[PDB]
Amino acid sequence: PFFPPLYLGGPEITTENCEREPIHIPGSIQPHGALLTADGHSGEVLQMSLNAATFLGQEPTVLRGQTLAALLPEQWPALQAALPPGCPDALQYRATLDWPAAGHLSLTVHRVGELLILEFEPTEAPHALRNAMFALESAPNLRALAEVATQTVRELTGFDRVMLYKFAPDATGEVIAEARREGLHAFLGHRFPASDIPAQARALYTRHLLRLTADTRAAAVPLDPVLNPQTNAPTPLGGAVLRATSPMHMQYLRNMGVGSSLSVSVVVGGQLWGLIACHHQTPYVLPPDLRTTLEYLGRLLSLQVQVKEALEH
Amino acid sequence: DPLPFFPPLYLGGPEITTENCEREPIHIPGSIQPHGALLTADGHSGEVLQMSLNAATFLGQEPTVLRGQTLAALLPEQWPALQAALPPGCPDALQYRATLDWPAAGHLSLTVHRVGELLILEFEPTEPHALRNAMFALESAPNLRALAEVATQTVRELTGFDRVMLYKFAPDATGEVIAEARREGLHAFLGHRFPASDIPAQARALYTRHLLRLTADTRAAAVPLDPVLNPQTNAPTPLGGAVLRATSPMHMQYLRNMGVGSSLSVSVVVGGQLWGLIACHHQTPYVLPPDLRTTLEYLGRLLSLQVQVKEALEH
Ligand SMILES: *C/C=C1/C(=C/c2[nH]c(/C=C3[NH+]=C(/C=C4\NC(=O)C(C=C)=C4C)C(C)=C\3CCC(=O)O)c(CCC(=O)O)c2C)NC(=O)[C@H]1C
Ligand SMILES: *C/C=C1/C(=C/c2[nH]c(/C=C3[NH+]=C(/C=C4\NC(=O)C(C=C)=C4C)C(C)=C\3CCC(=O)O)c(CCC(=O)O)c2C)NC(=O)[C@H]1C
Repeated sequence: PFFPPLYLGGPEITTENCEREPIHIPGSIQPHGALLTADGHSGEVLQMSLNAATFLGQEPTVLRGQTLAALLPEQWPALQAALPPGCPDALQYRATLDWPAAGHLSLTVHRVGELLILEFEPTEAPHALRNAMFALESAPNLRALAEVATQTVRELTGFDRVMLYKFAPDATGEVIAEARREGLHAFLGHRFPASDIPAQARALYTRHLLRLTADTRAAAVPLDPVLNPQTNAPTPLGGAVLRATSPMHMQYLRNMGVGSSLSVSVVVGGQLWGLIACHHQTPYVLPPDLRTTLEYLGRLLSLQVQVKEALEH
Repeated sequence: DPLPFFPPLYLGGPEITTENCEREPIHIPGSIQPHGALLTADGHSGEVLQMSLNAATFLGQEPTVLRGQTLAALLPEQWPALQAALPPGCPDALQYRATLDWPAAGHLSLTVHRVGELLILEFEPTEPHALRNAMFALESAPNLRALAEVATQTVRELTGFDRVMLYKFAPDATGEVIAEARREGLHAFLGHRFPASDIPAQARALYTRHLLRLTADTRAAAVPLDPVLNPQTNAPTPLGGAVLRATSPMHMQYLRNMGVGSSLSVSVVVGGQLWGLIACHHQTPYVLPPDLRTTLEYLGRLLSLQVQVKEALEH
């Protein structure tokens, strides 16, 4: 099963009980964005991140009464149609708001049962993706495909280190390709225990295909209330990219000297084949539109891995 | 019966009939569609060899001036990028794309690929979260039918085409329309089946390597290359990989007779085989700009993946 989260007086996590930390329900988010939850029917704002006032420019109480209808007039009917009752928690809808306080915000919404989860992040506003797609497809074998993928991602993102991280049948991990800035340790060829990515993290990575820690030293921002009014239970945040990262994993990243981390799942035959894994030495908020490019690349790599593995077997 | 290609018309080959379809050399027509321009150049020196006859009007230069310069001089910023992206021996399927600001012609999209020692350069005029939203909707579709319907509707919304269908090949190469989105008033092709010879065996082979083809105007005359043969080889210039390549006059007659002014289809490739087509129709001529066509190319790949996934959920 899972332990209760901390804020419901559950045990603190150790290397004895890695597998039991309820990473989906931390009750908090990373501070480079803001999150609101809301009722599926009424559009009634039920929870907000204590930092919402910053991003939205709204007097705190104003929000926690109001309706999405009021708050987002153009958007609220689109949401209603895009995310019908009963849809999967994996389905997401995005829009760009030109919002008074903040030039442009990206809005990302998904639905978990009766709750809409809304994420707001700063945003903005060429051929590198098309060029990359053809490059991946003409790679002659899996090894070269891995090399092209890591190089392409590094060029698109500027990340200090990009890895392709392949799982063995026992969930042992192996770095099979790597693109990195001069003057970093090489992780190429190295293998790591299964517990470095626990079973509960791997399952959630099979369904929700991108996550990040924008700053490995930033404090999480609580949800208020912490419990969903609807259920008097924790809000599931696994489908939210703003979700606070596990402190265990933040400790792991800090001990390696990483300041910003991001990975993308490569899913083949319904299973987690590996990850595009990115390190930066310093804090780094990759903007939403560039993340989208990596999300596309994730799908394309999933296709090409199967194609390429089929021409060996 | 499968038989080798006839020589093209310009090398004294025969004219093509319903009898000998499968032998038309549709990859070497010696000509392009008039809404863009094409140059060929030597892959090592960058000497310009062939150009479409309309090139002066896209590029704003006399032929003899174009042909008298190397790509190093014509494309000083792109020439080194081309050479890195398209190394000798690379496959003909690999494409490099850039946007140019050309004085006379505005923003041009440049698409380049390499066939042996030849570079092929295509120039076309070029111009929010719809793709991301579509990607997730496709993935959440519960079964093959719902996927097919979401895919057709999405493509129609992105493009404005009068008719978007999902054409699926059977094992005998007969095809069947299994989903479609269509303009009000058009009659339905859903569930109709069409014989294998409608897309003969050599088109289907080409459609497995080069994943998008089109006919922007089913009545437009083709524009010859000049000279027609590659001076490197005194042989035909391979245009299989060029979206500007002229459509078979057989297929254009088949389209005009249906009332179709514009045609475009994307290959859906599963396990190395052509599974089906995103086929689109417009009643009037219609040019879809290169950046919009890129969205369809990306959806072609997504759909190939999702078709595998939906079919595996099915035994
Ligand atoms: C008690 C268990 C511990 C534990 C937990 C844990 N680990 C993650 C997530 C990740 N761990 C990763 C491991 C590596 N990253 C690398 O770069 C290398 C090699 C150089 C390794 C071995 C990765 C890639 C992830 C994914 C997240 C990311 O991209 O940064 C989690 C889940 C984090 C979250 O989503 O909140 C957890 C709970 N880690 C340990 O080391 C043990 C002691
Ligand atoms: C003598 C041979 C004939 C022939 C040849 C032919 N057909 C193509 C390409 C296509 N044919 C297609 C057929 C259909 N389009 C539809 O809308 C329907 C049904 C409602 C069918 C059956 C399609 C989709 C294509 C693909 C190209 C496109 O999307 O427009 C070629 C190759 C053309 C080229 O690439 O230059 C050839 C040679 N068709 C016949 O009917 C016989 C007489």
